Amino acid sequence: GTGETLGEKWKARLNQMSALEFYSYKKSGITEVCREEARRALKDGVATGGHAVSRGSAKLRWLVERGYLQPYGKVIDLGCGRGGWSYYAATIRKVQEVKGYTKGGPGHEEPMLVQSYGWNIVRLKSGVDVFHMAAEPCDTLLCDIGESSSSPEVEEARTLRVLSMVGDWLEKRPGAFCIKVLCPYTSTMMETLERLQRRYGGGLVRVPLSRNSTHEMYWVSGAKSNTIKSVSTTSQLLLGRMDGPRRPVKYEEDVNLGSGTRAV
Ligand SMILES: C[S@@+](CC[C@H](N)C(=O)[O-])C[C@H]1O[C@@H](n2cnc3c(N)ncnc32)[C@H](O)[C@@H]1O
Ligand SMILES: [Cl-]
Repeated sequence: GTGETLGEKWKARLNQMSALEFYSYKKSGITEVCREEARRALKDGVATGGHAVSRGSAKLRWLVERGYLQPYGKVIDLGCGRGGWSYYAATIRKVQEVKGYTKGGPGHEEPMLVQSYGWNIVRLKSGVDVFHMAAEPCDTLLCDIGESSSSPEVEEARTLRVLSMVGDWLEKRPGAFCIKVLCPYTSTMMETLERLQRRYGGGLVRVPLSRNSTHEMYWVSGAKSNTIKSVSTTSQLLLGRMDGPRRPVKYEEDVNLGSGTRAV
């Protein structure tokens, strides 16, 4: 083999940054949705204003509007948290049912109950560890699990744990999927992702709403990405942002998910 990858170099540089450098680096040049209004409304109990429950709805919007993902049918959302991906999925015409599962509890996000469009086809279940749930068939499989660590070895071990669990769900044959890959950047991870692409298809995409402090990419059924090239391009973007001036954030309006129930 050839030793340290570009993403491993990125992680080592990230760990050596001072806190002041990290503070400016983490958002340099990223895209960000404005959330102050949504958070205030949600704090006020507004359920019909179209507000997204988290920044996650915008991440899924980015993938869907570009054709990386075409959700349909029964959607299962593993690690749904407050529900940003589940509520976004429920607004999509071809989606018919959304079931989110999340752990909840101290230090973890609980599902939030709002009345964005299609809320009546969404069921969010807390108190569920998806690593100990039997996999079920679905049409679209979503998973946004993976806890960051300063150790790249820990990030790799955590990502392999996520992907092994997701493989049990992929074996039930959904036609669409979107899976967070916390660590795509070690040699073991790139080999694993190539194997997974051969069996299940799809490819990796970097969402520009991700912060520069994580190398996360999304494995989606509609990408046709060379694993090594897509990971390397992302490592180069993240490394390049470690040099030179702070780049401005590209602010965007957050997703508005509307209101009202869906008919059947
Ligand atoms: C990145 S957040 C997901 C955000 C979500 N996609 C959204 O748009 O709001 C990942 C969620 O997975 C949950 N989680 C982590 N491990 C879990 C597990 N083993 N079982 C179920 N949920 C888990 C975390 O508590 C967290 O709320
Ligand atoms: Cl997580």
